[PDB]
Amino acid sequence: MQRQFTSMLQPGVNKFSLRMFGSQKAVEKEQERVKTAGFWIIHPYSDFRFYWDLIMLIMMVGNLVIIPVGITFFTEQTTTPWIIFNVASDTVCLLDLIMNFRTGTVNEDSSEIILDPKVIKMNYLKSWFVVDFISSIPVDYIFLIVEKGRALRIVRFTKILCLLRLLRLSRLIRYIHQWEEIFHMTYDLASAVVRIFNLIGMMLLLCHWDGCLQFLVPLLQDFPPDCWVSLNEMVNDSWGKQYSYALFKAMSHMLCIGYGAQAPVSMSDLWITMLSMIVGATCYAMFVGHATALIQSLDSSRRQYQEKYKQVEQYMSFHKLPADMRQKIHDYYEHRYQGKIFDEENILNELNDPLREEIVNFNCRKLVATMPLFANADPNFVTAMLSKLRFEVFQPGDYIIREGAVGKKMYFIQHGVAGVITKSSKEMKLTDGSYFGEICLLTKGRRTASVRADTYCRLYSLSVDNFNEVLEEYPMMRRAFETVAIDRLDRIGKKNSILLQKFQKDLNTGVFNNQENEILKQIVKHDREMVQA
Amino acid sequence: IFNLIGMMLLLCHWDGCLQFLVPLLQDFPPDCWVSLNEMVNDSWGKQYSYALFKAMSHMLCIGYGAQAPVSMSDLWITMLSMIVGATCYAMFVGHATALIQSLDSSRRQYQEKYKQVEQYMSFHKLPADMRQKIHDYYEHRYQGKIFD
Amino acid sequence: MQRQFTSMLQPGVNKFSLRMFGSQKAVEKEQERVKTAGFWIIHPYSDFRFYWDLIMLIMMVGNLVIIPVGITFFTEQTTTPWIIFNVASDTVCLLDLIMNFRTGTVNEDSSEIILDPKVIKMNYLKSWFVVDFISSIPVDYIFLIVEKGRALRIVRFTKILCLLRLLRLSRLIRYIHQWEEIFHMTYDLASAVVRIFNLIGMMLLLCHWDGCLQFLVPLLQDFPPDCWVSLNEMVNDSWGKQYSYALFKAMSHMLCIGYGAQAPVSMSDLWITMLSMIVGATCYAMFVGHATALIQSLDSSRRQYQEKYKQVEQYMSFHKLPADMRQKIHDYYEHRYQGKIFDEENILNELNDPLREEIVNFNCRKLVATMPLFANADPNFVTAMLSKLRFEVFQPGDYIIREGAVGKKMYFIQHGVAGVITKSSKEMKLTDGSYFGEICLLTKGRRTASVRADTYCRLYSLSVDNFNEVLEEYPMMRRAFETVAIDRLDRIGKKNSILLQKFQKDLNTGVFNNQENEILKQIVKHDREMVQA
Ligand SMILES: Nc1ncnc2c1ncn2[C@@H]1O[C@@H]2COP(=O)(O)O[C@H]2[C@H]1O
Ligand SMILES: Nc1ncnc2c1ncn2[C@@H]1O[C@@H]2COP(=O)(O)O[C@H]2[C@H]1O
Repeated sequence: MQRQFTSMLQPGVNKFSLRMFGSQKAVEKEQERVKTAGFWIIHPYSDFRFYWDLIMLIMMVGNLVIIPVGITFFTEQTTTPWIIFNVASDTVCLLDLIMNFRTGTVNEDSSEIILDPKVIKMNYLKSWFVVDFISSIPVDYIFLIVEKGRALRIVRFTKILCLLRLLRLSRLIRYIHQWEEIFHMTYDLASAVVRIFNLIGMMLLLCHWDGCLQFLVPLLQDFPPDCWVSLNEMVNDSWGKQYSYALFKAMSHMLCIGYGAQAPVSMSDLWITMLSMIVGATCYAMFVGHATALIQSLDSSRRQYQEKYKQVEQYMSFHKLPADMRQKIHDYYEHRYQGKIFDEENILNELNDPLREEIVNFNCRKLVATMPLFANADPNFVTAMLSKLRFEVFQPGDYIIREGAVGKKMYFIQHGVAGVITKSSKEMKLTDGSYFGEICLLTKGRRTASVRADTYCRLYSLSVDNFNEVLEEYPMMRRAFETVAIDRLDRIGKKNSILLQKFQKDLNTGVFNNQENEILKQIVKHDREMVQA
Repeated sequence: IFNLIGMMLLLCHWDGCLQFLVPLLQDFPPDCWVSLNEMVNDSWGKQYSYALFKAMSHMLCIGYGAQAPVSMSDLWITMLSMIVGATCYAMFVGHATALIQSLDSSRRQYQEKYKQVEQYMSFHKLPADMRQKIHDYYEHRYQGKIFD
Repeated sequence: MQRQFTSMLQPGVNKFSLRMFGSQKAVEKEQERVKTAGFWIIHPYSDFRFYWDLIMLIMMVGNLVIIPVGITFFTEQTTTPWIIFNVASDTVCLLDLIMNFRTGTVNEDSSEIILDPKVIKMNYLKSWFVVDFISSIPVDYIFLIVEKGRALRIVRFTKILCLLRLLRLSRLIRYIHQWEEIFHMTYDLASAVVRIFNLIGMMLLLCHWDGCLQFLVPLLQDFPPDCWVSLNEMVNDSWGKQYSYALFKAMSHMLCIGYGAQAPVSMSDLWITMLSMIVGATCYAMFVGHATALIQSLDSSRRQYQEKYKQVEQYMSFHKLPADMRQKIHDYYEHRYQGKIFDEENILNELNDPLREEIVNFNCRKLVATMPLFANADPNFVTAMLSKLRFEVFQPGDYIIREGAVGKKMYFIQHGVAGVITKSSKEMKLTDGSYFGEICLLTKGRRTASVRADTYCRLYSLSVDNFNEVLEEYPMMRRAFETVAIDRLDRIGKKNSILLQKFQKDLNTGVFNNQENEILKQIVKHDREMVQA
């Protein structure tokens, strides 16, 4: 029995323990720390704590609802089921009070308190012991026994002292908050939804309590003729009708609907009504605030994008761009972001190297599969090349490369078809997967031919600095780039002596040409087949 | 919000005093609410309680006292009280909304960050397992806290 | 018939398909994928889906409004038009239920489900089939036929079962949400407006339903004497008056106005009233939240600028600047941003190279047209020079260049007139288009003369690093800059030997002076004419 009880009395390896502690090792360290101190000391995150708190929440929810009804609307409620229920709740509350002295505390400094006699007992005694004690002992039964050891005074005192059990709302709120924060940090719960559900539960409880009180106050006054119960002539009505009307009055005060049958007449009725109105107005204002917060949190993703585009529109209005230019900017913004807010330069920075590598490899899977030069070399080179590419979107008809300008980047086409146009040759179509801009980076010269975006082109651009940095690590890939750059230059206008000298020097050198020649031939054939489309 | 609560209590008290001062200065005309409710000779406690009840009912948008105003002075005093109470309650709702928004800013900012991350993942159309891995890493690295 | 039906049953090339898929090619790929699977399988984005959903929305809007009125306020509503309307709605709902088994699904993982027998049917059956089925079959007519195969019970059961058709609200909400998100991602709709219109429609529908229910409940109870209908003596009134009063009571409960004629008396009336109050209070809180969100989203552009300027004021207060300095800061902020929030360094970064080039060329069109050195050279150089300029604003009387200091940037005047002041010569006015600061960057020395801002000067500054980077690519422009720098230095104080040696070396060299001399002469003449103002 001791082993099974202890195994559940200490924290167990699960989702929440894995997110709390570093790993399994820290979980076992915490288990050993819990097992070391005291005979039985309950960890706040243990399964026994969870089940005991679930039982306590169920009991308090069932008690805070039934006690006021059984006290107010029921006369001479000292029947066997009532004493049985009261005694059961009393003993469960006493057991909870006892177990609270061996449960530890979660300090706000991210620490767990385990030491029993010096900090556990000495902190619960000076924080919540009096509230958890005067709401746990049967004060009404103690007073009845004392007096028994003219009955209107006794009945009134018993009914008044039975309201001390309503202080269990403190324990209910504490347990609800603790386990809701635990579930919040375990699951992906929304803060606004949890808070609005807490407020809805509190509003229902307060409305029920106000409904009970608006009849308890006339009941304690022996139903004066000025009270609403006597005016409506429902003194002898059934408990269901009385409770329904009292709850109706309380909820009408809460939701700002008005009064019951008429305006209050007696002073006690006036003050009870005004207190109920204050409580209900405060609760409804809090509910409106929570609803506003929830509605604002629901559409944050779209609202942020709308704010970004409104800032863009403000910039365009400041610079006084024409209508067609503004339409082009809108089209590009709506084709590039597609109505979504994010920033890759920071999202990818928040991730680690393996996750970023996996995401980039998944993004360019078709580019790797289609590229003749990719998928046929060292995959470390492949991931190094892919980790430096930048996503770009070019609208149809946009000159993405202009001849005569200096070369600073090349592009790998992922989506769409581009067109290479030269002043001395017909345009050649480049489909998906193909790439351009190699010769400008290789020869460090000007662009040879222009490139047009025939359709909406989604391209991956590689800067010259990153290209040289990744290519100085891998020269076989540089020779593979040259073996097709020379071919393309000879196809357009030759004048490729800068790369031709290096290629001839490599051919004359004793390099591993047995596989290099085959790789170059395959790459050239695939590139010319792709460009022949 | 505490300043506004104090101001609301003070204004409700002043309105309660005024709704009886105005009939008092008019020597309790028969059309006034005091004469209609027959509380002219009542004790000061009952009169103050009923006047404060009327003022607070106007403030919190609950309705009127015994009945709708009849005299013109009663009508205009009631309408001024309704205007003041409605303005005060709108300000109170605004302050409550601001307080509730400021209470959960730390969690809301993290939720916004993770929703932006999810939007990025949806834009790039990552598979389910990759999205689960990203979620696990984000929840094991930041532990639900926003900072940089 | 098959060709025309299929051409509209698959997605068509339009605005929304262009924003969904990459381009026309992906649209045709999706069309082929849809045409491949199944005999007839409806794509969610097809025109047939849109028109069928429009018909369904019209029918459900016309049905959820008329069914409660025809059930509650009309006695013995089994006339030919009613059966015709019910049968038409029934068959349209059954056709919609049948077509929902061949419509696919838009997965949250940005995917389209097309496979008919394994995932389309097996997902709609376990998600919404029971709700879409018990709200589609005529349960009331089936029960009537079964019973026909003491009439108060039959009438009550028929009226109760006729409320199962109100579950079409689920289909209405689903279709509205789907097509509103489609229009949101198609057009530039505002999220707050769409959400508040959805909530307004829901509030109207719920108010209408509550108005119908507050009379249906007394009707089912055969108008007890405690009901509000009997108390108001409107049992025999016309249907218009009864509906008007019931809707008035429901809307008064919804908008927190109060009750009808008086407070409820019967228990059923009390509970119906309390449920209506709860629903109306929740709806009004949601409406207040939506209104707050809409109002906050309406003035975001101005609010962000106000927040920025309040942060600036907080910084000034922290540093305890004098009143005149704070006024100067305010004047500069209000003359530079003009009350608009944006950040060019990020807005231009979110754009591509062609769009940025077009925007910059439009911004400096007058500068290009007016500059003698611009508009007469390679336009690649022109755009390279323009892409590196930075916008600056100088208030009148501000010393923008101080003599003796090191040179780090030059300025191109776009708006306003500046004044070159020297300790040994009178001030010379520089109008729009003219530029200064060349000699400090060219000779790498100190400034020769000071420059003052006579009016509000809007200038474009070019850093020394960017200037040298763009000028090492184009030397003819460097010689053109020198040919006027030497002239200006000789005009002020000569001592231009650093550039004079290079100019003499170029003149002695065999450079293409035939056009260079003419260009230099024209540039010098235009510059001196501009400076002679
Ligand atoms: N005949 C061709 N087939 C395919 N691509 C080409 C051809 N000619 C040139 N290109 C590419 O088009 C690019 C245009 O600019 P670059 O001169 O920088 O580099 C060029 C090559 O990458
Ligand atoms: N006579 C002049 N006419 C027009 N501009 C001048 C004249 N003298 C000097 N400048 C410009 O004024 C600038 C002041 O600072 P810098 O010496 O850097 O470079 C100077 C020239 O660009």
